[PDB]
Amino acid sequence: AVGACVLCNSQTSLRCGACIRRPFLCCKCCYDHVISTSHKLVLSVNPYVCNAPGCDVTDVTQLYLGGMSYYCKSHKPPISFPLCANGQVFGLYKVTDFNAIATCDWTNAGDYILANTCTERLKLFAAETLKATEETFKLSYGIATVREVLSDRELHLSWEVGKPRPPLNRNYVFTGYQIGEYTFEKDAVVYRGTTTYKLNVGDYFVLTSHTVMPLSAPTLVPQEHYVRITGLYPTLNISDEFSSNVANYQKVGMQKYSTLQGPPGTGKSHFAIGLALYYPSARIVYTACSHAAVDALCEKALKYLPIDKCSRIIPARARVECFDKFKVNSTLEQYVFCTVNALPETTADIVVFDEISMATNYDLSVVNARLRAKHYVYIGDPAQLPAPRTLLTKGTLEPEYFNSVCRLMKTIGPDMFLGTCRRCPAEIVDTVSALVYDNKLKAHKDKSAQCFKMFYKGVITHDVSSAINRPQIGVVREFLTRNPAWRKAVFISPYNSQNAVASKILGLPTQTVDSSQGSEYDYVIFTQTTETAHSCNVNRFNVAITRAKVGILCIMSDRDLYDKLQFTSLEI
Ligand SMILES: CS(=O)(=O)NCCc1ccc(F)cc1
Ligand SMILES: [Zn+2]
Ligand SMILES: [Zn+2]
Ligand SMILES: [Zn+2]
Repeated sequence: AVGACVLCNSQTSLRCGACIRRPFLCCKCCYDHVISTSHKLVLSVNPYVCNAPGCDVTDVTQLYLGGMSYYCKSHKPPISFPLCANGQVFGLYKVTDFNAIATCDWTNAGDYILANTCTERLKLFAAETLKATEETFKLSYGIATVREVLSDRELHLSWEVGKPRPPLNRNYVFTGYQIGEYTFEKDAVVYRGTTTYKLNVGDYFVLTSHTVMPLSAPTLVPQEHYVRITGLYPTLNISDEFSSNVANYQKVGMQKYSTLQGPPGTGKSHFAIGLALYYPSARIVYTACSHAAVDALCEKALKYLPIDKCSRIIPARARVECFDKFKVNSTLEQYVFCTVNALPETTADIVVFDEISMATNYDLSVVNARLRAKHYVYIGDPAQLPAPRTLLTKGTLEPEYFNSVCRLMKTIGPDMFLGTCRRCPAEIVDTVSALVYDNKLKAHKDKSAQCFKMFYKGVITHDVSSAINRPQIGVVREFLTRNPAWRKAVFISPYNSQNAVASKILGLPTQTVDSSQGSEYDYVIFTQTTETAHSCNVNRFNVAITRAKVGILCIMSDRDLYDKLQFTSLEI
Protein backbone atom coordinates (compact mmCIF):
# COMPACT_ATOMS: atom_id res chain seq x y z
CA ALA A 1 0.00 0.00 0.00
CA VAL A 2 3.00 2.40 -0.22
CA GLY A 3 3.97 3.84 -3.57
CA ALA A 4 4.56 6.90 -5.70
CA CYS A 5 1.89 9.31 -7.13
CA VAL A 6 1.21 8.62 -10.81
CA LEU A 7 1.03 12.40 -11.47
CA CYS A 8 3.79 14.08 -9.35
CA ASN A 9 5.75 11.04 -7.87
CA SER A 10 5.12 12.36 -4.27
CA GLN A 11 5.10 9.33 -1.97
CA THR A 12 1.65 8.25 -0.67
CA SER A 13 -0.52 5.56 1.00
CA LEU A 14 -3.56 6.58 -1.23
CA ARG A 15 -4.64 4.63 -4.41
CA CYS A 16 -7.88 5.37 -6.35
CA GLY A 17 -10.21 2.46 -5.72
CA ALA A 18 -12.56 3.74 -8.46
CA CYS A 19 -9.83 3.65 -11.22
CA ILE A 20 -9.58 0.25 -13.06
CA ARG A 21 -5.80 0.05 -12.34
CA ARG A 22 -5.76 1.67 -8.78
CA PRO A 23 -3.02 4.30 -9.19
CA PHE A 24 -1.31 5.87 -6.19
CA LEU A 25 -2.28 9.56 -5.88
CA CYS A 26 -0.62 12.00 -3.53
CA CYS A 27 -2.77 14.06 -1.08
CA LYS A 28 -2.79 17.18 -3.40
CA CYS A 29 -3.63 15.05 -6.53
CA CYS A 30 -6.09 12.55 -4.99
CA TYR A 31 -8.21 15.53 -3.89
CA ASP A 32 -8.27 17.13 -7.33
CA HIS A 33 -9.36 13.69 -8.72
CA VAL A 34 -12.16 12.84 -6.20
CA ILE A 35 -13.58 16.38 -6.32
CA SER A 36 -13.83 16.56 -10.13
CA THR A 37 -14.87 12.98 -11.08
CA SER A 38 -17.47 10.32 -10.03
CA HIS A 39 -14.43 8.56 -8.38
CA LYS A 40 -14.87 8.80 -4.58
CA LEU A 41 -13.41 5.55 -3.19
CA VAL A 42 -9.91 6.23 -1.78
CA LEU A 43 -7.81 3.21 -0.59
CA SER A 44 -4.80 3.28 1.76
CA VAL A 45 -3.77 0.19 3.92
CA ASN A 46 -7.58 -0.13 4.61
CA PRO A 47 -10.24 1.67 2.49
CA TYR A 48 -11.57 5.10 3.38
CA VAL A 49 -14.97 3.82 4.38
CA CYS A 50 -17.27 4.37 7.41
CA ASN A 51 -16.15 2.12 10.26
CA ALA A 52 -19.58 2.32 11.92
CA PRO A 53 -21.32 -1.10 11.84
CA GLY A 54 -23.56 -1.64 8.78
CA CYS A 55 -22.85 1.84 7.35
CA ASP A 56 -22.37 2.07 3.57
CA VAL A 57 -20.61 5.51 3.26
CA THR A 58 -17.56 5.02 0.87
CA ASP A 59 -17.41 8.59 -0.61
CA VAL A 60 -14.24 10.22 0.73
CA THR A 61 -15.93 13.71 0.59
CA GLN A 62 -18.54 12.45 3.16
CA LEU A 63 -15.85 10.95 5.51
CA TYR A 64 -13.81 12.11 8.55
CA LEU A 65 -10.88 10.87 10.68
CA GLY A 66 -12.42 10.06 14.05
CA GLY A 67 -9.39 9.48 16.21
CA MET A 68 -7.70 6.55 14.48
CA SER A 69 -10.76 5.29 12.46
CA TYR A 70 -12.91 6.68 9.58
CA TYR A 71 -16.60 7.72 9.88
CA CYS A 72 -19.25 9.65 7.91
CA LYS A 73 -21.16 12.85 9.07
CA SER A 74 -23.76 10.57 10.81
CA HIS A 75 -21.20 8.52 12.81
CA LYS A 76 -18.15 10.70 13.41
CA PRO A 77 -17.08 11.57 17.01
CA PRO A 78 -17.06 15.29 18.13
CA ILE A 79 -13.31 15.61 17.52
CA SER A 80 -12.96 14.61 13.81
CA PHE A 81 -11.14 16.19 10.82
CA PRO A 82 -12.60 15.82 7.23
CA LEU A 83 -10.57 13.43 5.05
CA CYS A 84 -11.35 15.97 2.21
CA ALA A 85 -10.42 19.59 2.87
CA ASN A 86 -7.97 22.39 1.95
CA GLY A 87 -7.00 20.94 -1.45
CA GLN A 88 -5.86 17.59 -0.01
CA VAL A 89 -7.05 14.09 1.00
CA PHE A 90 -5.66 13.02 4.41
CA GLY A 91 -2.80 10.59 3.91
CA LEU A 92 0.83 9.89 4.70
CA TYR A 93 3.55 12.30 3.47
CA LYS A 94 1.26 15.39 3.05
CA VAL A 95 -4.67 16.54 -13.30
CA THR A 96 -7.63 17.71 -15.54
CA ASP A 97 -5.97 15.23 -18.03
CA PHE A 98 -5.55 12.42 -15.44
CA ASN A 99 -9.31 12.74 -14.73
CA ALA A 100 -10.31 12.35 -18.38
CA ILE A 101 -8.04 9.26 -18.81
CA ALA A 102 -9.27 7.71 -15.52
CA THR A 103 -13.00 8.00 -16.48
CA CYS A 104 -13.17 7.75 -20.31
CA ASP A 105 -14.59 4.65 -22.10
CA TRP A 106 -11.92 4.72 -24.96
CA THR A 107 -14.63 4.85 -27.68
CA ASN A 108 -13.76 8.48 -28.73
CA ALA A 109 -10.70 9.52 -30.77
CA GLY A 110 -10.25 12.44 -28.28
CA ASP A 111 -9.44 9.81 -25.59
CA TYR A 112 -6.47 8.63 -27.68
CA ILE A 113 -5.43 12.24 -28.43
CA LEU A 114 -5.16 12.96 -24.72
CA ALA A 115 -3.32 9.60 -24.06
CA ASN A 116 -0.61 10.91 -26.44
CA THR A 117 -0.53 14.63 -25.52
CA CYS A 118 -0.38 14.12 -21.71
CA THR A 119 2.81 13.88 -19.54
CA GLU A 120 4.97 10.75 -19.87
CA ARG A 121 3.67 9.32 -16.56
CA LEU A 122 0.06 9.76 -17.82
CA LYS A 123 0.92 8.15 -21.18
CA LEU A 124 1.70 4.92 -19.17
CA PHE A 125 -1.44 5.32 -16.96
CA ALA A 126 -3.40 5.85 -20.22
CA ALA A 127 -1.78 2.81 -21.98
CA GLU A 128 -2.38 0.39 -19.06
CA THR A 129 -6.01 1.62 -18.47
CA LEU A 130 -6.84 1.33 -22.20
CA LYS A 131 -5.45 -2.20 -22.48
CA ALA A 132 -7.32 -3.38 -19.35
CA THR A 133 -10.52 -1.82 -20.76
CA GLU A 134 -10.00 -3.61 -24.12
CA GLU A 135 -9.45 -7.06 -22.36
CA THR A 136 -12.58 -6.69 -20.08
CA PHE A 137 -14.59 -5.80 -23.22
CA LYS A 138 -13.70 -9.25 -24.71
CA LEU A 139 -15.79 -10.83 -21.87
CA SER A 140 -18.89 -9.02 -23.28
CA TYR A 141 -18.99 -11.30 -26.34
CA GLY A 142 -21.04 -14.51 -26.49
CA ILE A 143 -19.58 -18.06 -26.61
CA ALA A 144 -19.56 -19.87 -30.02
CA THR A 145 -20.32 -23.63 -29.88
CA VAL A 146 -19.88 -26.11 -32.81
CA ARG A 147 -23.25 -27.29 -34.16
CA GLU A 148 -21.83 -29.23 -37.21
CA VAL A 149 -18.44 -29.84 -39.01
CA LEU A 150 -18.70 -29.79 -42.82
CA SER A 151 -15.03 -30.15 -43.90
CA ASP A 152 -11.37 -29.56 -42.70
CA ARG A 153 -11.86 -25.77 -43.26
CA GLU A 154 -15.68 -25.28 -42.87
CA LEU A 155 -18.19 -25.49 -39.95
CA HIS A 156 -21.57 -24.11 -38.66
CA LEU A 157 -21.63 -22.25 -35.26
CA SER A 158 -24.21 -21.74 -32.44
CA TRP A 159 -24.02 -18.39 -30.54
CA GLU A 160 -24.82 -17.43 -26.93
CA VAL A 161 -28.13 -15.58 -26.52
CA GLY A 162 -28.14 -12.25 -24.63
CA LYS A 163 -24.54 -11.38 -25.62
CA PRO A 164 -23.31 -9.79 -28.89
CA ARG A 165 -21.31 -11.78 -31.48
CA PRO A 166 -17.74 -10.59 -32.19
CA PRO A 167 -16.64 -9.62 -35.74
CA LEU A 168 -15.30 -12.59 -37.74
CA ASN A 169 -11.93 -11.46 -39.13
CA ARG A 170 -8.26 -12.41 -38.39
CA ASN A 171 -8.15 -9.52 -35.82
CA TYR A 172 -10.32 -11.61 -33.44
CA VAL A 173 -8.39 -14.70 -32.20
CA PHE A 174 -10.52 -17.28 -30.30
CA THR A 175 -9.41 -20.08 -28.01
CA GLY A 176 -10.94 -23.49 -28.49
CA TYR A 177 -12.04 -25.78 -25.63
CA GLN A 178 -7.88 -25.99 -24.41
CA ILE A 179 -7.47 -27.09 -28.10
CA GLY A 180 -5.42 -24.01 -29.11
CA GLU A 181 -6.21 -20.64 -30.71
CA TYR A 182 -8.74 -20.56 -33.62
CA THR A 183 -9.92 -17.91 -36.16
CA PHE A 184 -13.09 -17.51 -38.47
CA GLU A 185 -13.99 -16.07 -41.99
CA LYS A 186 -17.36 -15.78 -43.86
CA ASP A 187 -24.75 -20.30 -43.49
CA ALA A 188 -21.21 -21.79 -44.10
CA VAL A 189 -18.19 -20.26 -42.22
CA VAL A 190 -14.40 -20.96 -42.60
CA TYR A 191 -12.52 -22.25 -39.44
CA ARG A 192 -8.73 -22.01 -38.84
CA GLY A 193 -6.84 -23.31 -35.82
CA THR A 194 -3.27 -22.47 -34.80
CA THR A 195 -3.19 -26.28 -34.04
CA THR A 196 -4.78 -28.87 -36.45
CA TYR A 197 -7.71 -30.57 -34.71
CA LYS A 198 -10.58 -32.94 -35.57
CA LEU A 199 -13.35 -30.39 -34.79
CA ASN A 200 -15.65 -31.95 -32.14
CA VAL A 201 -19.32 -30.87 -31.94
CA GLY A 202 -19.99 -29.22 -28.55
CA ASP A 203 -16.46 -27.78 -28.40
CA TYR A 204 -16.64 -24.00 -27.86
CA PHE A 205 -14.57 -20.85 -28.62
CA VAL A 206 -13.91 -17.74 -26.50
CA LEU A 207 -11.72 -14.66 -27.26
CA THR A 208 -8.78 -15.15 -24.87
CA SER A 209 -8.64 -12.28 -22.45
CA HIS A 210 -5.04 -11.74 -21.28
CA THR A 211 -3.93 -10.21 -17.92
CA VAL A 212 -2.61 -6.68 -18.54
CA MET A 213 0.76 -6.31 -16.86
CA PRO A 214 1.79 -3.00 -15.22
CA LEU A 215 3.95 -0.46 -17.10
CA SER A 216 7.17 0.90 -15.55
CA ALA A 217 9.38 2.25 -18.37
CA PRO A 218 8.64 5.43 -20.43
CA THR A 219 7.41 5.14 -24.08
CA LEU A 220 10.64 6.98 -25.06
CA VAL A 221 13.66 7.24 -22.79
CA PRO A 222 14.93 10.90 -22.32
CA GLN A 223 16.83 11.96 -25.46
CA GLU A 224 20.65 12.40 -25.29
CA HIS A 225 22.82 13.93 -27.99
CA TYR A 226 26.51 13.05 -28.16
CA VAL A 227 29.52 14.78 -29.74
CA ARG A 228 30.93 11.40 -30.94
CA ILE A 229 29.56 7.93 -31.85
CA THR A 230 29.08 6.35 -28.43
CA GLY A 231 29.66 2.68 -27.56
CA LEU A 232 29.59 1.66 -31.20
CA TYR A 233 32.57 1.04 -33.47
CA PRO A 234 32.15 1.87 -37.19
CA THR A 235 33.92 0.37 -40.27
CA LEU A 236 35.93 2.16 -42.98
CA ASN A 237 35.35 -0.96 -45.21
CA ILE A 238 31.59 -0.28 -45.71
CA SER A 239 29.79 -2.07 -48.66
CA ASP A 240 28.87 0.39 -51.49
CA GLU A 241 25.29 -1.02 -51.18
CA PHE A 242 24.99 0.77 -47.76
CA SER A 243 27.11 3.88 -48.45
CA SER A 244 23.91 5.92 -48.93
CA ASN A 245 23.02 5.38 -45.23
CA VAL A 246 26.48 6.03 -43.68
CA ALA A 247 25.67 9.62 -42.49
CA ASN A 248 22.39 8.39 -40.85
CA TYR A 249 24.24 5.39 -39.29
CA GLN A 250 26.61 7.91 -37.66
CA LYS A 251 23.54 9.97 -36.51
CA VAL A 252 22.26 6.71 -34.90
CA GLY A 253 25.49 6.41 -32.80
CA MET A 254 25.42 10.12 -31.79
CA GLN A 255 21.95 10.11 -30.09
CA LYS A 256 20.25 7.86 -27.48
CA TYR A 257 17.35 7.28 -29.93
CA SER A 258 16.47 8.15 -33.53
CA THR A 259 13.36 8.08 -35.71
CA LEU A 260 13.41 6.97 -39.32
CA GLN A 261 10.44 7.73 -41.62
CA GLY A 262 10.55 5.35 -44.54
CA PRO A 263 7.70 5.57 -47.08
CA PRO A 264 6.84 2.33 -49.01
CA GLY A 265 9.84 0.71 -50.77
CA THR A 266 12.40 3.32 -49.64
CA GLY A 267 14.78 0.87 -47.91
CA LYS A 268 13.67 0.36 -44.29
CA SER A 269 14.88 -3.32 -44.05
CA HIS A 270 18.01 -2.43 -45.99
CA PHE A 271 18.70 0.46 -43.58
CA ALA A 272 18.02 -1.74 -40.52
CA ILE A 273 20.30 -4.63 -41.66
CA GLY A 274 22.99 -2.18 -42.91
CA LEU A 275 23.24 -0.70 -39.45
CA ALA A 276 24.61 -4.20 -38.36
CA LEU A 277 27.25 -4.09 -41.11
CA TYR A 278 28.16 -0.48 -40.17
CA TYR A 279 28.67 -1.36 -36.45
CA PRO A 280 29.88 -4.95 -36.95
CA SER A 281 30.64 -5.84 -33.31
CA ALA A 282 27.38 -4.26 -31.96
CA ARG A 283 24.75 -6.61 -30.49
CA ILE A 284 21.37 -5.72 -32.13
CA VAL A 285 17.88 -6.68 -31.10
CA TYR A 286 15.43 -6.39 -34.01
CA THR A 287 11.85 -6.09 -32.81
CA ALA A 288 8.34 -5.29 -34.15
CA CYS A 289 4.71 -5.97 -33.04
CA SER A 290 3.90 -8.58 -35.70
CA HIS A 291 5.49 -11.91 -36.64
CA ALA A 292 5.36 -10.80 -40.31
CA ALA A 293 7.39 -7.61 -39.55
CA VAL A 294 10.01 -9.63 -37.56
CA ASP A 295 10.14 -12.28 -40.42
CA ALA A 296 10.79 -9.58 -43.06
CA LEU A 297 13.78 -8.32 -40.96
CA CYS A 298 15.01 -11.99 -40.75
CA GLU A 299 14.70 -12.30 -44.57
CA LYS A 300 16.83 -9.17 -45.20
CA ALA A 301 19.34 -10.34 -42.48
CA LEU A 302 19.67 -13.84 -44.06
CA LYS A 303 21.01 -12.08 -47.22
CA TYR A 304 23.67 -9.89 -45.43
CA LEU A 305 24.44 -11.12 -41.90
CA PRO A 306 26.18 -14.30 -40.69
CA ILE A 307 23.40 -16.87 -40.07
CA ASP A 308 25.35 -18.25 -37.02
CA LYS A 309 25.11 -14.89 -35.16
CA CYS A 310 21.26 -14.75 -35.69
CA SER A 311 18.38 -16.10 -33.61
CA ARG A 312 14.59 -16.01 -34.10
CA ILE A 313 12.84 -15.86 -30.65
CA ILE A 314 9.58 -17.81 -30.82
CA PRO A 315 7.11 -17.91 -27.91
CA ALA A 316 6.46 -21.58 -27.02
CA ARG A 317 2.70 -20.63 -27.22
CA ALA A 318 3.06 -20.70 -31.06
CA ARG A 319 0.20 -18.95 -32.93
CA VAL A 320 1.29 -18.48 -36.63
CA GLU A 321 4.19 -20.06 -38.57
CA CYS A 322 7.25 -17.81 -38.69
CA PHE A 323 10.89 -17.66 -40.02
CA ASP A 324 12.60 -21.12 -39.78
CA LYS A 325 16.19 -20.38 -40.94
CA PHE A 326 17.88 -19.06 -37.73
CA LYS A 327 18.60 -21.00 -34.50
CA VAL A 328 15.43 -20.71 -32.33
CA ASN A 329 15.28 -19.05 -28.86
CA SER A 330 19.00 -18.36 -28.48
CA THR A 331 18.61 -15.08 -26.51
CA LEU A 332 22.41 -14.48 -26.51
CA GLU A 333 23.15 -14.49 -30.30
CA GLN A 334 24.56 -11.19 -31.62
CA TYR A 335 21.40 -10.59 -33.75
CA VAL A 336 18.10 -11.36 -32.06
CA PHE A 337 14.81 -11.11 -33.96
CA CYS A 338 11.72 -11.14 -31.77
CA THR A 339 8.14 -9.75 -31.54
CA VAL A 340 7.60 -7.11 -28.73
CA ASN A 341 5.25 -9.46 -26.71
CA ALA A 342 7.97 -12.21 -26.65
CA LEU A 343 11.05 -10.04 -25.86
CA PRO A 344 13.42 -11.45 -23.27
CA GLU A 345 14.98 -9.39 -20.49
CA THR A 346 18.31 -8.46 -22.01
CA THR A 347 20.64 -5.61 -23.08
CA ALA A 348 21.89 -4.55 -26.57
CA ASP A 349 24.21 -2.00 -28.18
CA ILE A 350 21.28 -1.11 -30.56
CA VAL A 351 17.58 -1.89 -30.47
CA VAL A 352 15.84 -1.57 -33.87
CA PHE A 353 12.03 -1.30 -33.52
CA ASP A 354 10.42 -1.64 -36.98
CA GLU A 355 6.86 -0.94 -38.35
CA ILE A 356 6.45 1.85 -35.69
CA SER A 357 3.01 3.03 -37.01
CA MET A 358 1.67 -0.39 -35.73
CA ALA A 359 3.07 0.07 -32.22
CA THR A 360 0.98 1.37 -29.34
CA ASN A 361 2.39 3.27 -26.34
CA TYR A 362 1.90 0.01 -24.31
CA ASP A 363 4.37 -1.66 -26.80
CA LEU A 364 6.78 1.36 -26.65
CA SER A 365 6.91 1.09 -22.83
CA VAL A 366 7.35 -2.79 -22.85
CA VAL A 367 10.36 -2.41 -25.18
CA ASN A 368 12.01 0.14 -22.83
CA ALA A 369 11.27 -2.22 -19.87
CA ARG A 370 12.65 -5.48 -21.33
CA LEU A 371 15.60 -4.00 -23.30
CA ARG A 372 18.39 -1.76 -21.88
CA ALA A 373 20.25 -0.37 -24.93
CA LYS A 374 22.95 2.17 -25.79
CA HIS A 375 20.85 3.24 -28.85
CA TYR A 376 17.25 2.82 -30.00
CA VAL A 377 16.13 3.18 -33.63
CA TYR A 378 12.45 3.54 -34.50
CA ILE A 379 11.63 2.66 -38.06
CA GLY A 380 8.27 3.08 -39.76
CA ASP A 381 5.97 5.52 -41.45
CA PRO A 382 3.20 7.62 -39.83
CA ALA A 383 1.55 7.68 -43.32
CA GLN A 384 0.90 3.90 -43.01
CA LEU A 385 -1.65 1.95 -40.92
CA PRO A 386 -1.76 1.99 -37.11
CA ALA A 387 -2.70 -0.88 -34.77
CA PRO A 388 -6.48 -1.48 -34.65
CA ARG A 389 -8.13 0.20 -31.65
CA THR A 390 -11.02 -2.22 -31.07
CA LEU A 391 -12.84 0.16 -28.66
CA LEU A 392 -12.59 3.31 -30.83
CA THR A 393 -15.87 3.94 -32.70
CA LYS A 394 -16.20 7.75 -32.73
CA GLY A 395 -13.72 9.93 -34.57
CA THR A 396 -10.72 9.28 -36.75
CA LEU A 397 -7.30 8.81 -35.09
CA GLU A 398 -4.66 11.01 -36.77
CA PRO A 399 -1.02 9.77 -37.33
CA GLU A 400 0.43 12.14 -34.67
CA TYR A 401 -1.65 10.22 -32.10
CA PHE A 402 -0.67 6.59 -33.07
CA ASN A 403 2.09 6.55 -30.41
CA SER A 404 4.96 8.76 -28.99
CA VAL A 405 7.25 7.96 -31.92
CA CYS A 406 4.61 8.89 -34.54
CA ARG A 407 3.78 12.00 -32.54
CA LEU A 408 7.46 13.09 -32.69
CA MET A 409 7.69 12.25 -36.44
CA LYS A 410 4.59 14.35 -37.20
CA THR A 411 5.49 17.34 -34.97
CA ILE A 412 9.30 17.97 -34.99
CA GLY A 413 9.84 15.68 -38.04
CA PRO A 414 11.72 12.39 -38.19
CA ASP A 415 15.49 12.38 -37.51
CA MET A 416 16.00 10.50 -40.80
CA PHE A 417 13.82 10.30 -44.02
CA LEU A 418 14.25 7.75 -46.87
CA GLY A 419 13.17 9.90 -49.84
CA THR A 420 13.44 7.53 -52.83
CA CYS A 421 10.81 4.88 -53.53
CA ARG A 422 12.48 2.06 -55.46
CA ARG A 423 9.41 -0.26 -55.63
CA CYS A 424 6.56 1.53 -57.35
CA PRO A 425 5.92 2.77 -60.86
CA ALA A 426 6.12 6.62 -60.93
CA GLU A 427 2.27 7.03 -61.28
CA ILE A 428 1.89 5.49 -57.78
CA VAL A 429 4.91 7.34 -56.30
CA ASP A 430 3.63 10.75 -57.58
CA THR A 431 0.10 10.12 -56.23
CA VAL A 432 1.17 9.15 -52.63
CA SER A 433 3.98 11.77 -52.60
CA ALA A 434 1.30 14.51 -53.05
CA LEU A 435 -1.29 12.72 -50.88
CA VAL A 436 0.70 12.01 -47.66
CA TYR A 437 4.40 12.94 -48.11
CA ASP A 438 4.17 16.70 -48.79
CA ASN A 439 5.73 16.10 -52.26
CA LYS A 440 9.04 14.86 -50.74
CA LEU A 441 8.82 11.23 -51.96
CA LYS A 442 10.66 10.74 -55.25
CA ALA A 443 10.24 7.94 -57.88
CA HIS A 444 13.18 5.76 -58.83
CA LYS A 445 11.22 3.77 -61.46
CA ASP A 446 9.75 5.34 -64.57
CA LYS A 447 5.94 5.44 -65.14
CA SER A 448 4.99 1.79 -65.93
CA ALA A 449 1.92 2.79 -68.12
CA GLN A 450 0.24 -0.17 -66.29
CA CYS A 451 -1.55 1.91 -63.57
CA PHE A 452 -5.26 2.21 -64.23
CA LYS A 453 -8.24 3.72 -62.50
CA MET A 454 -11.98 3.23 -63.01
CA PHE A 455 -14.72 5.18 -61.32
CA TYR A 456 -17.47 2.60 -60.59
CA LYS A 457 -19.74 2.83 -57.50
CA GLY A 458 -21.41 -0.56 -58.21
CA VAL A 459 -23.72 -1.96 -55.50
CA ILE A 460 -22.81 -2.26 -51.83
CA THR A 461 -24.11 -5.22 -49.88
CA HIS A 462 -23.16 -6.24 -46.29
CA ASP A 463 -22.23 -9.42 -44.39
CA VAL A 464 -23.01 -8.03 -40.92
CA SER A 465 -20.95 -4.72 -41.30
CA SER A 466 -18.14 -6.01 -43.62
CA ALA A 467 -18.95 -4.82 -47.14
CA ILE A 468 -19.17 -6.50 -50.55
CA ASN A 469 -19.36 -4.83 -53.99
CA ARG A 470 -20.16 -7.65 -56.51
CA PRO A 471 -20.37 -5.25 -59.55
CA GLN A 472 -16.79 -3.95 -58.80
CA ILE A 473 -15.69 -7.63 -58.84
CA GLY A 474 -17.56 -8.12 -62.16
CA VAL A 475 -15.76 -5.12 -63.65
CA VAL A 476 -12.41 -6.82 -62.55
CA ARG A 477 -13.47 -10.15 -64.08
CA GLU A 478 -14.12 -8.36 -67.45
CA PHE A 479 -10.76 -6.55 -67.21
CA LEU A 480 -8.93 -9.91 -66.58
CA THR A 481 -10.30 -11.51 -69.81
CA ARG A 482 -8.79 -8.54 -71.80
CA ASN A 483 -5.62 -8.29 -69.73
CA PRO A 484 -4.37 -11.88 -69.15
CA ALA A 485 -0.99 -10.69 -67.75
CA TRP A 486 -3.05 -9.48 -64.76
CA ARG A 487 -3.95 -13.17 -64.06
CA LYS A 488 -0.97 -13.11 -61.66
CA ALA A 489 -2.39 -10.11 -59.63
CA VAL A 490 -3.09 -9.99 -55.92
CA PHE A 491 -6.65 -8.77 -55.19
CA ILE A 492 -6.81 -6.11 -52.44
CA SER A 493 -9.78 -4.41 -50.80
CA PRO A 494 -10.51 -2.75 -47.42
CA TYR A 495 -12.95 -5.64 -46.51
CA ASN A 496 -12.57 -9.38 -45.84
CA SER A 497 -16.08 -10.19 -47.17
CA GLN A 498 -15.28 -8.41 -50.46
CA ASN A 499 -12.04 -10.50 -50.60
CA ALA A 500 -13.97 -13.76 -49.88
CA VAL A 501 -16.27 -13.02 -52.86
CA ALA A 502 -13.41 -11.98 -55.22
CA SER A 503 -11.51 -15.18 -54.23
CA LYS A 504 -14.33 -17.42 -55.48
CA ILE A 505 -15.24 -15.33 -58.59
CA LEU A 506 -11.71 -14.33 -59.75
CA GLY A 507 -9.52 -17.01 -58.21
CA LEU A 508 -6.79 -14.42 -57.44
CA PRO A 509 -4.99 -14.55 -54.07
CA THR A 510 -6.57 -12.05 -51.77
CA GLN A 511 -5.39 -9.60 -49.12
CA THR A 512 -7.00 -6.79 -47.00
CA VAL A 513 -5.20 -3.41 -47.18
CA ASP A 514 -4.22 -3.89 -43.51
CA SER A 515 -2.70 -7.37 -43.99
CA SER A 516 -0.87 -6.30 -47.26
CA GLN A 517 1.24 -3.67 -45.36
CA GLY A 518 4.92 -4.58 -45.62
CA SER A 519 4.34 -6.82 -48.72
CA GLU A 520 4.85 -6.11 -52.44
CA TYR A 521 3.42 -7.67 -55.59
CA ASP A 522 4.06 -7.15 -59.32
CA TYR A 523 0.36 -6.48 -59.97
CA VAL A 524 -2.39 -5.33 -57.65
CA ILE A 525 -6.11 -5.14 -58.30
CA PHE A 526 -7.81 -2.88 -55.74
CA THR A 527 -11.60 -2.48 -55.38
CA GLN A 528 -12.41 0.36 -52.91
CA THR A 529 -15.79 -1.47 -52.27
CA THR A 530 -17.45 1.48 -50.42
CA GLU A 531 -16.92 5.25 -49.86
CA THR A 532 -16.80 5.03 -46.04
CA ALA A 533 -14.27 6.69 -43.60
CA HIS A 534 -12.52 3.21 -43.54
CA SER A 535 -12.18 2.77 -47.31
CA CYS A 536 -11.33 6.50 -47.75
CA ASN A 537 -8.64 6.67 -45.03
CA VAL A 538 -5.57 8.31 -46.67
CA ASN A 539 -3.14 6.01 -44.78
CA ARG A 540 -5.02 2.87 -45.91
CA PHE A 541 -5.26 4.27 -49.47
CA ASN A 542 -1.48 4.98 -49.39
CA VAL A 543 -0.72 1.36 -48.29
CA ALA A 544 -3.13 -0.16 -50.82
CA ILE A 545 -1.64 1.45 -53.95
CA THR A 546 2.04 1.28 -52.80
CA ARG A 547 1.92 -2.62 -52.78
CA ALA A 548 2.47 -2.67 -56.62
CA LYS A 549 5.90 -3.05 -58.29
CA VAL A 550 4.60 -3.01 -61.89
CA GLY A 551 0.88 -2.34 -62.37
CA ILE A 552 -2.26 -1.54 -60.44
CA LEU A 553 -5.94 -1.40 -61.32
CA CYS A 554 -8.05 0.70 -58.88
CA ILE A 555 -11.85 0.40 -59.11
CA MET A 556 -12.89 3.48 -57.06
CA SER A 557 -16.03 4.47 -55.18
CA ASP A 558 -14.76 7.89 -53.89
CA ARG A 559 -14.55 10.77 -56.44
CA ASP A 560 -11.91 12.55 -54.33
CA LEU A 561 -9.31 9.70 -54.19
CA TYR A 562 -10.25 8.71 -57.78
CA ASP A 563 -9.36 12.24 -59.01
CA LYS A 564 -6.12 12.17 -56.98
CA LEU A 565 -4.93 8.93 -58.69
CA GLN A 566 -2.42 9.90 -61.44
CA PHE A 567 -3.43 6.83 -63.47
CA THR A 568 -4.76 6.18 -66.95
CA SER A 569 -8.57 6.08 -66.66
CA LEU A 570 -10.44 3.08 -68.12
CA GLU A 571 -14.01 2.84 -69.55
CA ILE A 572 -17.03 0.37 -69.01
C1 LIG B 1 -0.80 1.83 -11.82
S1 LIG B 1 -0.99 2.75 -13.31
O1 LIG B 1 -1.14 4.13 -12.96
O2 LIG B 1 -2.01 2.12 -14.08
N1 LIG B 1 0.39 2.65 -14.15
C2 LIG B 1 1.54 3.45 -13.72
C3 LIG B 1 2.41 3.79 -14.89
C4 LIG B 1 3.64 4.55 -14.47
C5 LIG B 1 4.76 3.89 -14.00
C6 LIG B 1 5.89 4.58 -13.59
C7 LIG B 1 5.85 5.94 -13.62
F1 LIG B 1 6.93 6.63 -13.18
C8 LIG B 1 4.77 6.64 -14.08
C9 LIG B 1 3.65 5.93 -14.47
ZN1 LIG C 1 -10.06 7.26 -10.05
ZN1 LIG D 1 0.59 13.85 -6.90
ZN1 LIG E 1 -21.34 6.13 8.78
